[PDB]
Parts: sequence; C-alpha cells; structure tokens
Amino acid sequence: SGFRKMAFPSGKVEGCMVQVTCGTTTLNGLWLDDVVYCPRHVICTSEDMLNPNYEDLLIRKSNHNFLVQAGNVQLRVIGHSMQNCVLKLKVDTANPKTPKYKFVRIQPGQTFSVLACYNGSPSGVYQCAMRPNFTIKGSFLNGSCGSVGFNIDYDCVSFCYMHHMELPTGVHAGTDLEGNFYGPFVDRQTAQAAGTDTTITVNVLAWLYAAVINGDRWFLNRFTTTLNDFNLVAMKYNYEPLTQDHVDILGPLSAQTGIAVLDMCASLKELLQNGMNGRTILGSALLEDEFTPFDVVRQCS
Amino acid sequence: SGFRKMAFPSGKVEGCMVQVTCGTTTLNGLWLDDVVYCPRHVICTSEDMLNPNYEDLLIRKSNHNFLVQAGNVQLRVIGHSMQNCVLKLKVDTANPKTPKYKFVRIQPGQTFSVLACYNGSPSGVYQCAMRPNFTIKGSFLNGSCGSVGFNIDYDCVSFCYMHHMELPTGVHAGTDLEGNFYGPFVDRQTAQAAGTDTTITVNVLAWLYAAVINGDRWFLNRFTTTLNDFNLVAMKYNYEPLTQDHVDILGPLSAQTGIAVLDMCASLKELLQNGMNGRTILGSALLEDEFTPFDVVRQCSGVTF
Ligand SMILES: *CCC(=O)N(C(=O)[C@@H]1CCOc2ccc(Cl)cc21)c1cncc2ccccc12
Ligand SMILES: *CCC(=O)N(C(=O)[C@@H]1CCOc2ccc(Cl)cc21)c1cncc2ccccc12
Ligand SMILES: [Ca+2]
Ligand SMILES: [Cl-]
Ligand SMILES: [Cl-]
Ligand SMILES: [Cl-]
Ligand SMILES: [Cl-]
Ligand SMILES: [Cl-]
Repeated sequence: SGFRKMAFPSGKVEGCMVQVTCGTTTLNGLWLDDVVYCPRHVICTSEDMLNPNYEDLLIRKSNHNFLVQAGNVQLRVIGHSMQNCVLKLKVDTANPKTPKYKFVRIQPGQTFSVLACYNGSPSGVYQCAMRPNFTIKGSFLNGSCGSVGFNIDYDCVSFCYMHHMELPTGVHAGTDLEGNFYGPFVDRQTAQAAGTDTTITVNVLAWLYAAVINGDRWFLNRFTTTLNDFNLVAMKYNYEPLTQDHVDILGPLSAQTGIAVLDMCASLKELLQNGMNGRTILGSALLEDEFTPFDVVRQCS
Repeated sequence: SGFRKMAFPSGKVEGCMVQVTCGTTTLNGLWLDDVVYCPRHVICTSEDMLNPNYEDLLIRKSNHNFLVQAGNVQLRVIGHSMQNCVLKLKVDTANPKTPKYKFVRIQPGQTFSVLACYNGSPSGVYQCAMRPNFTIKGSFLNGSCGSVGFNIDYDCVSFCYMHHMELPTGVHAGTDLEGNFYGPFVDRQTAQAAGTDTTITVNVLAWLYAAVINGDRWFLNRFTTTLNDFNLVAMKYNYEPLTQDHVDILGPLSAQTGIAVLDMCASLKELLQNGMNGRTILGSALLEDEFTPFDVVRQCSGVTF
C-alpha cells in the first residue's frame, strides 16, 4: 500500500553524466557509447544568445575547443556535429557504463525522471511530467543545462528530455535527445512565454483510480456523464480535453476498480465543483496530474 | 527555479541490491563488502511470524538455506548471524561496487531517499521523512522488505533505514542498519498501530523559506513571535515543538531571504489559525514537512554527488 511520486533509479543515467566545457561556458553532457550529447548553446557567449547563428559559431570551433570531463578523466574529442539543438561530440573512448538505451520523444502528460546535474555531477533525482504547454515544472539552477529526463521501463533507459532553458515564469524548456524542442521554444534569449498551463485530465483520472485501489472512495458519486458534457465543464477549470484515446487508456483501471471512466469523470466534475472540503486524496489536498495511467498500474499493481 | 521533492542519486545504492531467499520467502538484501544485510523475518514462514523465536529459527538454518542472488550470479553464503532485527549473511565475494558507506540512525523529522526494490531489483526512488511517530509514509508492496533508506554526504552513502513492514493504516516501519526498529514496533504478525503523528515544524519553516527563494511571498507578514508563544500555538495544532537548535539550523535560510526565523514563525502561526484561503505555496495546498533545512539549502544551491 501507499502511493508516492516515485522516480526511476538514476544509476544507469549517473554513469553517463559528463562535464562539457567550451570556452567559459560549462554544462552537462550525456556520454553514450563514443558520443557526448549536450545543448548546442554551450558554444555561445551570453552576447551571442539573442540571435545566435549556431552553424556559423560551430564551424569556427575545433575539437580542442571542447573539454569533456568524465569524473577525473579528460575525454579526447575527435569530432563534433550538430543535430537540431543538440551538439554531438565524438570522443575517443566508448563509455563502459553505457546502459541499454533508446531516444524517445514523449507527448504532453507523459512523465519521466530527471537527474539534475551540475558540472557533470548528479545532485538529485525527481519525477516530472511534460505539461500540455510543453514545459516542465523542474528544479533547475544555472549549470543544470544538459541534465536529462528518462524512463527505465525494464533494463532499457529511454532518454526523452535534455534541459536547455528556464522561461521567465520559472518553468523549463528543453529538447528530445535528437535536439528537437518540446513546444514552440527556441534556444535564444528572445522573449519567450509558455502557453496557458492546463491540468492533465487523463492523469488526474488515473490518480483518482489509484485512490480507489488504495481504499479511498469518499469522492465517488452515483453520477455518470457524457464525454462532451465532461469536457465542457473540465475546460472551464483549465483542464485538458479528455479524448476517446484517454478513455481507452483508462480501461484497465476502470475494469480493475469496477468504476466506468465516465462515472469517474462525474466524480472529477464534482471535485472541481466542491473542492475537497478539508479531505485529502492519497495525502494530497490538490488533484495530482503527474501520474499517468501506466505509472498507476506500475506502482499499485 | 523550481522546487521538487528530490531524492539523492540512487546509483551507489543500486550496485548493492541483491535478492535473498530463504525457503519460500524472497526479499531484498544490501550487499556491502562480503556481507549481505536483510530483515531477519526472511527465515520465517507466515505461521512463524505469529510468535517467532528468531534464535531458534536461525539456529536451524544452514548457509545453503540462504540463496543470495546478485543480478544473475548466485553468491555463496559462508556464514550467517543476527544483529537485532537484521540478518547478516557472510558471502564468499566482496561487492566490487561497494561505495564509501556508514550506518547511521536518524532522528524523526530527518529525511532520506528510499530505493524501493523487488527481488533484488531496484524499481524506484523516492524521498521521505522519518515521521515523529517513527513510521515512514512509503510506497511499498510485498517483496519490498529489505529496501533501504539513505542519504549522501559528498561521496559517502549513509544507510539509515531498512524496510521491514506495513502497519494496518498503510504506513511503514523498519530498522536502522544495525536492526534496531524506529519506533515502538516489533517484527511479528501482531496488532500494532502507529501513534498519532505530528507535523515536523522545522521542515515546514524550511519549505516556507524555499517558497520565498522561489518567489512565492504572499504568506509573509510584518509580524514576529516569541519562540514560547509559537510553541504554545504549534502544540495546539499537533505541530512538533520548535527548539532553539531548529532556529539556529534555519539561520542560513533566514540570512539568505532576509526573513528572521521568528518572523517566518508568525507566518506559519497565521497559516495554522487561518489556512491558505484558496492559495498554494510551491503548488501545494498543504504545508509540506518532508524537506529539512539542509535539503532546501542543498537543492537551492545545487550541491552535487
Ligand atoms: C545552463 C543555464 C542556462 O543556460 N539557463 C538558461 O535558461 C539560459 C539563460 C539565458 O537565457 C537563455 C536563453 C536560451 C537558452 Cl537555450 C538558455 C538560456 C538555465 C537553465 N535552467 C535553469 C536556469 C536557472 C537560472 C538561470 C539559468 C538557467
Ligand atoms: C516483504 C513483505 C512483508 O513481509 N511485509 C509485511 O509487512 C509482513 C506482512 C505480515 O505481517 C508482518 C508482520 C511483521 C513484519 Cl516484520 C512483517 C510482516 C510487507 C512489507 N511492506 C509492505 C507490504 C505490503 C503488503 C504486504 C506485505 C508487506
Ligand atoms: Ca548487483
Ligand atoms: Cl532548429
Ligand atoms: Cl477558463
Ligand atoms: Cl497538496
Ligand atoms: Cl490541481
Ligand atoms: Cl509523537
């Protein structure tokens, strides 16, 4: 019993964290096989960041301009190339601690663990969700750039995020491991703002099912709703629309607890209407949206 | 910016997790040097748990009755002894991945990371606090016994907890790595209940400082309180007393934000007698007490391991 926000064991990722230096800029890199991946803005000065021409800045660099440090061992850079917003530094040594891995691009609502690093040294691990506005509500200071988000579903590390920047509201923006940003963001100091952040409805429903599995039933009601009526209400609370795909995703949890998805949708409608009235659901006074249907089945069952 | 419940990197501990089997019972073990540590109830059947005589159960077991498995390699048990509620299995191979470590017993209110394992395989890491009633609000299923709690001090892993059991309310009980339980619990299938819990006051204050560092300042007020007046109010709301030691420990955060500890206590006093009034602090509608003053400083300054 118990329901906690849990991150994946970070060991497989810690063995990949290296320090990358280019001139005066120092950030984190992901050393997999003989390649170190890091944000391409490592080649920029603060006076280049407004309108950087990365192709132009990179062509002026040689391998000896990149200092890669794995622990106390300096790695020799034998090549450098750019793929979208990620710099790929070819090194002379394959990482012996390279886990079984793949690069995955995730969708909003998906969750992942973040190993926050500074100077190639892991400092902490936390669990995150990709917000519907493509930002992550992380905990990142200056120097955390290059820290990665991942999932470890059996033996294989799926790298899904690389941290690049913090937006003026304190939220974070980054790319998949192929350097493509999540969201309408660019790696430049130009005025950028996240879209209105909404609640991940499917995740709140999943967490309400996790509450029923752990014994909590106070919020249940004898109502059902249509998918359309639910969405009209949920949208008024800044909740993401629930699609038929989301309803199908909640099927296993619906079958396990004996509560139809649209019946649980009516409980959610009521919770948004009344608040919790001094009660908690799984030790929380707010509706949690950073547990996917998959995380609920993995943690509870 | 950002404030998350963050656990220490679990890598140094993952390299120590092994599977321990005794008959039909299978749980997790901590392999450090040539010793595997695990709950002593691994020797018990479901009937033995009713009233176990662990010396009697242990004297009947030989080394080959314990199957230790490190990944896909079976470790040969060359000795077995018991220290309090922990079984120590001597093995023929020293763990090459043994980190720099020490065994520490923590005090209630102190926090640590838990590497939840099943069949010697780590499945997740989470942060938690030793509640003042000596339970941990963990996330543990059957087969999680032997999962450990730890902190990291630079390169040293301080093992502070080993999971043993779940109480009827869903909360968890375990021991330090010397087998001494945290709290008035025993390793036996019998009626046991946690005492009424309290809020870790110094940790709530630390989290209020973390909110201030992050730009959440609505709860700040012009007022201050005496340490004695604050405690009279805290006692009323099942909040742990704030000692002068706690006030000193919050000093660096008090200096960084420019808010005196007793100035922040008047905010906390108001939060108890008035609530949050529909507002949140760091995205939370409740006062968080599972971040110590050290966790706040560590997270907000970027300390690495
Ligand atoms: C690695 C630090 C860093 O670069 N951060 C930034 O957000 C940069 C600051 C200037 O603006 C900027 C524009 C584009 C890009 Cl891609 C990067 C930056 C950074 C990242 N995470 C958290 C941070 C907290 C505080 C300062 C800087 C942060
Ligand atoms: C590792 C499984 C286990 O033994 N757990 C227990 O709590 C035991 C169940 C029977 O009663 C009992 C009495 C005393 C002791 Cl020391 C242990 C037990 C176990 C541990 N954590 C979470 C669990 C969840 C569900 C079932 C069993 C759990
Ligand atoms: Ca191992
Ligand atoms: Cl681009
Ligand atoms: Cl609206
Ligand atoms: Cl909450
Ligand atoms: Cl919410
Ligand atoms: Cl108490």
